[PDB]
Amino acid sequence: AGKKVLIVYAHQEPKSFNGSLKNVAVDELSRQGCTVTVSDLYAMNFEPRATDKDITGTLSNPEVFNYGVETHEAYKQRSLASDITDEQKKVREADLVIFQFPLYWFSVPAILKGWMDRVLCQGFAFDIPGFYDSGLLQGKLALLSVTTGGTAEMYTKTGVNGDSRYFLWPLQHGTLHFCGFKVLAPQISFAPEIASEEERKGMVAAWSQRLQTIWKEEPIPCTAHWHFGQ
Amino acid sequence: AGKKVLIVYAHQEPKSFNGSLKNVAVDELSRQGCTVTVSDLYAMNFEPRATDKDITGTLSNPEVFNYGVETHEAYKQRSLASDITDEQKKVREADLVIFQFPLYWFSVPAILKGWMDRVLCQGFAFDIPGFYDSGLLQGKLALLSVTTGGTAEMYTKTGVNGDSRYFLWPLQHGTLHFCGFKVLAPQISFAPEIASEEERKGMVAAWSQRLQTIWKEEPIPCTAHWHFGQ
Ligand SMILES: Cc1cc2nc3c(=O)[nH]c(=O)nc-3n(C[C@H](O)[C@H](O)[C@H](O)COP(=O)(O)OP(=O)(O)OC[C@H]3O[C@@H](n4cnc5c(N)ncnc54)[C@H](O)[C@@H]3O)c2cc1C
Ligand SMILES: Cc1cc2nc3c(=O)[nH]c(=O)nc-3n(C[C@H](O)[C@H](O)[C@H](O)COP(=O)(O)OP(=O)(O)OC[C@H]3O[C@@H](n4cnc5c(N)ncnc54)[C@H](O)[C@@H]3O)c2cc1C
Ligand SMILES: CN1C[C@@H](O)C2=CC(=O)C(=O)C=C21
Ligand SMILES: CN1C[C@@H](O)C2=CC(=O)C(=O)C=C21
Ligand SMILES: [Zn+2]
Ligand SMILES: [Zn+2]
Repeated sequence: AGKKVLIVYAHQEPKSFNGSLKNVAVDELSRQGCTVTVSDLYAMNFEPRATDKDITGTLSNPEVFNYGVETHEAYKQRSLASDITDEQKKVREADLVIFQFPLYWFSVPAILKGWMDRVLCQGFAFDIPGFYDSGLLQGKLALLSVTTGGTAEMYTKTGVNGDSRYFLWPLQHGTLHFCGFKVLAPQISFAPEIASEEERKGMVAAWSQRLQTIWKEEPIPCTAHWHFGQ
Repeated sequence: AGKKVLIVYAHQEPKSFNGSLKNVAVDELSRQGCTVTVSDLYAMNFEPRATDKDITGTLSNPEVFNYGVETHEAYKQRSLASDITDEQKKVREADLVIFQFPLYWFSVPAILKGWMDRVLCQGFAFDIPGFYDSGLLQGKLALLSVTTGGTAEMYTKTGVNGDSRYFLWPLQHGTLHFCGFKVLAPQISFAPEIASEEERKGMVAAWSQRLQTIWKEEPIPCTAHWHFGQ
């Protein structure tokens, strides 16, 4: 019954364009009766570093630290840091995970990258036995809501930065799809700083308009063809 | 003449394959008479998060905080956090910058992504205009030395992960080249964890061997065709 939604927000300013898109997602999804949880990473001062402090108690090898094996063991032994576990709890219960963030070097901001590095550990998000279409998070929907600095023009197959689908690869396919996520079509708000009040008001409008039928949307075919192909 | 190289290291275990590759570069370049410097991010507990704490002076817009704008203005006014300016000092005098890290979700670890987000600020690494071939860091060489869990086979066009050059796009083009860096062919040491004891020694030997003639190398054609083809 009903749907649960987690929004991983990554911006320092509540009055930013990102903040508005995030508030619009909450308003709409909340008006729809959906269950909404938000992770304000900056506000939570979320630990981005993948260290040995992510494992509580004794390590399975205090001689040579291997973050990948340690977390897998910590997860299976329920001994991960509480901040990491608190997040996995939200992801486990979610039906739709929305990532709201400004583009930082063709990728997500470091605080957001830390999230994925620490929260999506082996055993919870994936495992040798099953990744991609066999990820441990299959059945869940993922969506990237990103804002850029460069104009949509610059993000064309013949533009300077190249086609936006290029930088989406490491995120949609390499991460989301890898964990079994049904990646939805990204929502990109091109150069909101450059745009005007009219244009900006219009961007946030399309965001909310789309949020009315996201449960109706079809998962994007996360393939090498979709991103780079033609 | 002499040369200065900066290795931005990002691994927690000094005994890891990455740590070995890092000590190797340090030994080889150093043997050649080169000026080397290592930025062991984890050992420095490097701040990955981009926040208002990176600016010391008065904020241009104390009402709405904008990291990009604030760090640009702070850089010109010399009001950036010392940990940030200390890194820019290293990059500035560097002829070659090598990034030593294990692949994390088709990208760099959060701690290393934070370095790119905070260190390569507007005014220092690039300007608008003044990016890509016009980058402020033009005349410098940059190299990505990545180690992964996946195998070379998995990282092929028809592989489960796609060609390894795909995930190198945001980093080589979107980041380094954007900053004016001449990108040298990446050094990828595939699945050293699965490789045999001899194959591991083989991957290390190939590293130090390539470094012996690194200065005679030429940058790759950092273009969409080089990465994807088409
Ligand atoms: C370290 C770093 C790396 C970066 N890397 C890249 C990169 O690789 N590629 C790239 O393209 N860009 C990059 N950028 C730029 C970045 O993507 C943009 O600055 C950012 O996405 C702008 O979004 P914002 O939310 O910060 O904008 P804002 O600063 O919020 O500006 C947008 C405008 O929206 C207005 N606004 C707020 N709420 C509303 C509302 N409800 N209705 C109408 N208007 C509203 C604001 O007041 C403001 O004037 C980078 C920036 C930094 C700091
Ligand atoms: C959060 C997270 C996300 C990840 N995402 C991805 C991803 O998207 N794609 C992907 O492919 N992988 C991914 N990985 C896996 C990661 O890239 C590999 O685990 C890592 O690159 C292995 O390098 P290492 O230095 O950590 O190995 P090590 O743990 O050091 O193991 C390699 C072996 O090398 C041996 N060794 C070290 N030095 C020497 C030497 N001098 N001579 C001989 N043998 C030596 C070691 O003792 C060890 O047995 C991820 C891992 C984590 C933790
Ligand atoms: C801060 N800012 C404004 C925006 O124009 C922009 C584009 C980039 O590619 C980048 O690295 C930084 C940017
Ligand atoms: C630790 N490990 C094993 C290696 O096979 C691997 C590939 C990934 O894509 C990933 O996220 C984690 C991995
Ligand atoms: Zn995919
Ligand atoms: Zn390029």
